Amino acid sequence: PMPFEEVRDFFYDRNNYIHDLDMAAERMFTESGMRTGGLDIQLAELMRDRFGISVVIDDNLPDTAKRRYHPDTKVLRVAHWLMPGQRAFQIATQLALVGQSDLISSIVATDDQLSTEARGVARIGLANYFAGAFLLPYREFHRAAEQLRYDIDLLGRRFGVGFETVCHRLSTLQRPRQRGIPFIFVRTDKAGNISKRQSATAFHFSRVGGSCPLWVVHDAFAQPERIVRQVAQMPDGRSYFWVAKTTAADGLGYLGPHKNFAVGLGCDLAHAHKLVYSTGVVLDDPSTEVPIGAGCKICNRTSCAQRAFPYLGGRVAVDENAGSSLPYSS
Amino acid sequence: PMPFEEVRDFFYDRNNYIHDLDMAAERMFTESGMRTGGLDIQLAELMRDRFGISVVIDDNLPDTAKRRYHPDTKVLRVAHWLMPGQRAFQIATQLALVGQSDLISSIVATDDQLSTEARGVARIGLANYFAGAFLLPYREFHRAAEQLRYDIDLLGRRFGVGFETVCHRLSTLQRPRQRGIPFIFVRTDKAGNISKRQSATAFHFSRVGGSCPLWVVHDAFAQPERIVRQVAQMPDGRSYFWVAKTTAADGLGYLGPHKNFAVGLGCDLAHAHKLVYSTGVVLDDPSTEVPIGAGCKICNRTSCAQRAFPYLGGRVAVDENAGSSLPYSS
Amino acid sequence: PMPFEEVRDFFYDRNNYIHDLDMAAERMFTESGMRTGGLDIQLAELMRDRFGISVVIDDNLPDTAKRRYHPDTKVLRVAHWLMPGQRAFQIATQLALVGQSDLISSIVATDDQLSTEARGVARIGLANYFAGAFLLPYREFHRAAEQLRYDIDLLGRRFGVGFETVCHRLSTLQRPRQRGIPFIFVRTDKAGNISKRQSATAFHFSRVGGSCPLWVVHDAFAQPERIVRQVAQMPDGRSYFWVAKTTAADGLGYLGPHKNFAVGLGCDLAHAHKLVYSTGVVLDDPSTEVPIGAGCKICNRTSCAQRAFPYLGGRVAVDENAGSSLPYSS
Amino acid sequence: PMPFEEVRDFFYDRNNYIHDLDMAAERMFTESGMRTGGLDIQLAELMRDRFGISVVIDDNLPDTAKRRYHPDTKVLRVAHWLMPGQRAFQIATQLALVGQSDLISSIVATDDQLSTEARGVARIGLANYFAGAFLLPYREFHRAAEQLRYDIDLLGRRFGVGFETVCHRLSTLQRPRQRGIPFIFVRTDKAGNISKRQSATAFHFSRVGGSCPLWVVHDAFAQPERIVRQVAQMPDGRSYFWVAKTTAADGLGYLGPHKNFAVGLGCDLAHAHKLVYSTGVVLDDPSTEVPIGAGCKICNRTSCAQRAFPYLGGRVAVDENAGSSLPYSS
Ligand SMILES: CC(C)(COP(=O)(O)OP(=O)(O)OC[C@H]1O[C@@H](n2cnc3c(N)ncnc32)[C@H](O)[C@@H]1OP(=O)(O)O)[C@@H](O)C(=O)NCCC(=O)NCCS
Ligand SMILES: CC(C)(COP(=O)(O)OP(=O)(O)OC[C@H]1O[C@@H](n2cnc3c(N)ncnc32)[C@H](O)[C@@H]1OP(=O)(O)O)[C@@H](O)C(=O)NCCC(=O)NCCS
Ligand SMILES: CC(C)(COP(=O)(O)OP(=O)(O)OC[C@H]1O[C@@H](n2cnc3c(N)ncnc32)[C@H](O)[C@@H]1OP(=O)(O)O)[C@@H](O)C(=O)NCCC(=O)NCCS
Ligand SMILES: CC(C)(COP(=O)(O)OP(=O)(O)OC[C@H]1O[C@@H](n2cnc3c(N)ncnc32)[C@H](O)[C@@H]1OP(=O)(O)O)[C@@H](O)C(=O)NCCC(=O)NCCS
Ligand code: SF4
Ligand code: SF4
Ligand code: SF4
Ligand code: SF4
Repeated sequence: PMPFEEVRDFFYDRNNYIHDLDMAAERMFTESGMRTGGLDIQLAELMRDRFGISVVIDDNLPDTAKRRYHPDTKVLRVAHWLMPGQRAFQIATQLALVGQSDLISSIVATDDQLSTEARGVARIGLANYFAGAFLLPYREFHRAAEQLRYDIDLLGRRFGVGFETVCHRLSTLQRPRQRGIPFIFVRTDKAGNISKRQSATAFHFSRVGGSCPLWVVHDAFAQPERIVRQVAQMPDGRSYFWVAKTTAADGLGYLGPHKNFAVGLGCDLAHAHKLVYSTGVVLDDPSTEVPIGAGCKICNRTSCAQRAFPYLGGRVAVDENAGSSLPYSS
Repeated sequence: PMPFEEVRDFFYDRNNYIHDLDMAAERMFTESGMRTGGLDIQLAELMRDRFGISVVIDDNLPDTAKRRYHPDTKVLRVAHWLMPGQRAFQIATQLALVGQSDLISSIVATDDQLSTEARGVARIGLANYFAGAFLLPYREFHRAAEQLRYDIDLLGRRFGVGFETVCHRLSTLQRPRQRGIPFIFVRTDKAGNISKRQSATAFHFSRVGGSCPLWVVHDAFAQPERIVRQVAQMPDGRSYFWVAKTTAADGLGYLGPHKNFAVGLGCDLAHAHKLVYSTGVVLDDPSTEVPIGAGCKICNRTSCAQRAFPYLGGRVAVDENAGSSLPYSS
Repeated sequence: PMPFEEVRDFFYDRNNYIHDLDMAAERMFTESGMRTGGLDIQLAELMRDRFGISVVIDDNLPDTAKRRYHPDTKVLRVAHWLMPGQRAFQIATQLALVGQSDLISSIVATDDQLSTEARGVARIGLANYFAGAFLLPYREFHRAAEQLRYDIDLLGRRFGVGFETVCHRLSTLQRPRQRGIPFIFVRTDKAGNISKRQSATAFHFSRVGGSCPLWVVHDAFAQPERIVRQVAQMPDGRSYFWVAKTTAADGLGYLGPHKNFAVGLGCDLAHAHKLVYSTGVVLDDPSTEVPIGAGCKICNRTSCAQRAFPYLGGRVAVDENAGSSLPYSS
Repeated sequence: PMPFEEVRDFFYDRNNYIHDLDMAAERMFTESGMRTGGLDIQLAELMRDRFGISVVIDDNLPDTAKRRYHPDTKVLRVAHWLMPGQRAFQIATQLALVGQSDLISSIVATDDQLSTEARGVARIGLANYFAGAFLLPYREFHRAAEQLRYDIDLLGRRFGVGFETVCHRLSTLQRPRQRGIPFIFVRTDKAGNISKRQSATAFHFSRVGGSCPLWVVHDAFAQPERIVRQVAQMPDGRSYFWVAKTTAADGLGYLGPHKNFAVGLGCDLAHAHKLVYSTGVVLDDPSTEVPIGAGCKICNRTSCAQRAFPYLGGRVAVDENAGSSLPYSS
């Protein structure tokens, strides 16, 4: 495998929850006297007071640089065009890399099979995890997620972060005795590439698969920047609730290159009733569930009109005397 | 490879043009006294007069059946819900299978490496090719495509066929001395699955690739039943004009299984000026071309903000002291 | 008022149901031996046999002409680009105008206040009503609408007509002892112009109003050619179920002028459970209903964040010391 | 007229530029030592140093309150969920109302026909104008708009403001000797309600009209958070370039009330070549211009297939012997 797949599996093997790192972030948040709201300024003062790091807002960085840290003089420059929550994320990432280096190193050490480059990629993944666990302190964030019935927009509003950051954190609430809904988080683009997979436990799309066009995550770009929802049934009978939305943040100019992603959060149908997104939806009727697969070549459904490729198991008859609206049927 | 890939390659190796079969379709159209306009009605009586086949419009066929042929009674049943052009397509498909069986077998014989199942799939593909070349007689269709400046909707209106059928036929106009624009034809779904590839000549997506989310074909579902267009530049500098549109032919009920596809037609930029779809677009300015790829793992571009995966030829730079809006950058 | 408003009110006063005309269409359908399926051909033979009218499919008419009738030689020319159901509609319209002229004249005579031009416009409206009542014979169409739970696509498939034609006919099922769901039918464009209003009984948007942006009919263009649905609550507490879909049929060329409309069907919430479109929706929860109005200037809702104009009744305070996300609040 | 129309006309009569107020904002920005970048922080301390006003970021304000000012304690509370540029806008609005009160009163006095309520609405409009001219200092903003070729996203990024705010300021650059492109600015919703009109000079939609569904501004909701563009020709031959985009600023919860607007900027075609949005479009070909109107009842075009209502100057032709794809044709 490749290094990003190695690190995806590194997080999947740990149920997408790193107890030592999460508790470290929360403990530092509390001991520093942090308060939710305007964390970028408080994080600047924590960098200065605890690490001698001077944080400066720089509009002189290249267009694509979100931050740069100069370790010779200990100066952290943060992009002016980042919103406060993004600035705080950048600062907390660097905070993990300079202030939690040994804890990150030992956590990486717990997987001896990781390749040389996968270890650095995992270091960056764990720094991102720390930044998420610092911006969204575990007990407070879990506590608000339950009060708000998992409304991602309201969570982002209360904590001053975006949709993708909230979904990231929601997929990590696997602390023993204070678990949230077990989620699978995915990020896709317009061509169906899934560039992020994180899961609390085993799901169909945790590691591979996900190229079924009836899956609602791919429909997010058809209805941009509005939450889509679906009650999906996999070919093995297991049922899931999926919500997805496009994240499209540029301001790189009309001519510039644009980045467009969709973020999806899925869970077992049995949890759907605790989500605000199930409002108005009937969840006790298996006939209203949408039948999806994992990708046409690994999907054994026999009567799918959307089917793009034949199922690789077994083969269908070819009939010169029949025409059908079900491709590769028999 | 699998059999549908074998037949995709069978047609690709022949420049998507089967001269003997195409000329057979045109000669039969002319000798039978056919006329564009109501071809379904004329095809029914040509079946009766020439092959003793009785064509019946059956509203008792199963919901998913487009046709069924009973060779014992020589009875062809066609679905009532097919529009006239689709009925004509079904009848001409059966006409190829019963009246051009030996020439189709002889054409198949020219590829000795075809597997046993690939031969049946190729028989059905060649019957479809014949039906297309019969509904859209080569010389008449070519002259209409040039007169209409390749307006696909206007061609469908003149010949009483749909969008996908016109694009199919347009990608086959490789008869020596009467060439149309050389096209690559693709059919995709919302998850990026490309279920059809047909090519007049060598193109980047003739056989594999096409999972770039900046390619306009994947943007077709965001703007349904609207033609989208793009001037694309591949990483090797070669430039192309792409037109695409969703086809949604259903009415299987609100609850029923739904069919959603997008069809794309691509050509060299040098031909774009004879397309009606080039109206209003500047074609002589390489800075206005959109830079796309074939798929992130096989794309070597250095500064793509949309990038989903690291390029396999490259290596993963990791910088703990920098944050960037360019994922997996060089 | 203007003539189209005069005729809209002419139909509204009659509960959108013309008993004499509807029974005439159904009686002629039965006495002529018509059968659902391929009505265009049977209507051609009925024109010839009963009225001496020769029906011909003409590709020589101007682009915009659907039909033309030459009364000196009794020849009806029908556009080749019309699908069979549209051809049948055209033929039945002319059939009403030549074969039901006196019945139409007396029905018009029952409204003495109609202006001179409104009488001709009403003649055309009643001919259209006859064509709808002939293509969709009352007892058979009502009988299928109940069996199919009002699935508009399935009704169109069975009767070979489009979405707008089915919705038209569904809004007319007010025959005593065999009434369908009482519907209001509207047609809008992208700018909110409502160009058709028909209602079985009194509804909020029967004659005026309908410019509320939270009403789902205006959202149809955001999700083109897919059915949208909404449980709406008017400011007076009454609740309604709304379904809408875009109808976009051109083939007038990429450069040509395009016609894009959305068609909406609404009913009281108490009927929603008989629609297939209520599947998966909770209808016994007044908290999940969306609060809409009739247009901001005639809407008295006090806490609408979407509000575009102040409500004309009373006035709100202007406060220099407050900023609010509720425009024109107080 | 009503008071919001009175104030729309107050600004329209002044070419959407208030010279004394604009120069006051710029002079105060310069004399205070302000710098673009973190204006919310600098505005808080300018309030404290110059007016004794204590600015507080209050997460205890009601959900819908952007600000509240207590003049007894001179305490300005600003909503925590406002991004920095919006916070700066709120503070500068209050700054206009407390620190430029007499000049605003004097500017209002120049329109003696303003009703008593229109004067308060004009006071708030002028405070908003001051806030815009303070956040976006005239000469600096004008030079940046010219350097960036009017790229609205890039201007928002440089100045830390949103799309609507930039378009607002762009429509005000009518200072003699330093003119920007003369623009008309509109804000619409999904139902076609135009809730804002601001104009540098006389335009067709400066005061009324704008309900043409072929106008690209109404197409913005079909392509959400994507800039749409159009070369439009009014029925009198005059041609315009239009850019539009939806603004969706919410996160009031999945169930909460939602805000959806589209903002459009229009100018003479002769200026289109200095816009970045003109990249790739041919502007010297009047056949490629789209023919639009001001609203169907006030539009005299003869062959519009989209037409919703009969033109009021015309008369209704009715032909019982013809069917046409042109509703209400001449
Ligand atoms: C996959 C990756 C390359 C994508 O890069 P990118 O597309 O440039 O985007 P980023 O993930 O850096 O940031 C985008 C959003 O994700 C959010 N995010 C990323 N990791 C997060 C985490 N662990 N917790 C919370 N939020 C997180 C950021 O806050 C950001 O929100 P914003 O856009 O509103 O500012 C990048 O996330 C990465 O390097 N991750 C670490 C390696 C890893 O875990 N790989 C496994 C892949 S499954
Ligand atoms: C690939 C395949 C299974 C797809 O099946 P499907 O999804 O049921 O769709 P079909 O292709 O049968 O029909 C869809 C449209 O394509 C059109 N079409 C298909 N082949 C055509 C041809 N050779 N010429 C013109 N039109 C054609 C049909 O007319 C139809 O138009 P319509 O929707 O208005 O009725 C089927 O086309 C097939 O078996 N093709 C032959 C095998 C082959 O060539 N495989 C390699 C393809 S990569
Ligand atoms: C309003 C009007 C001018 C619109 O014209 P148009 O936009 O050219 O469209 P048409 O209504 O002629 O036809 C469009 C669809 O409506 C359908 N339709 C129209 N009247 C119908 C009726 N009474 N029953 C069933 N279907 C009907 C047609 O079948 C057609 O379906 P199709 O597009 O798939 O072929 C036209 O309907 C008319 O003249 N109506 C009669 C006058 C009237 O009743 N005015 C009151 C206005 S509320
Ligand atoms: C019309 C009105 C009620 C709309 O209220 P609203 O829908 O709550 O929206 P607001 O205009 O208050 O704010 C929305 C955006 O417009 C921007 N805006 C408003 N006036 C502006 C100005 N003069 N310059 C720059 N930006 C301005 C705000 O900054 C805000 O940007 P944001 O969304 O990123 O925060 C309100 O703008 C108003 O009272 N205006 C003054 C009265 C007036 O001029 N009326 C005639 C208009 S036709
Ligand atoms: S066969 Fe149908 S259900 Fe299975 S993956 Fe393909 S589209 Fe999805
Ligand atoms: S790296 Fe960028 S250009 Fe290349 S395939 Fe991926 S998205 Fe397309
Ligand atoms: S005030 Fe709100 S609910 Fe009322 S019509 Fe306007 S947008 Fe609709
Ligand atoms: S008649 Fe046509 S061009 Fe004129 S306003 Fe109506 S839709 Fe627009």
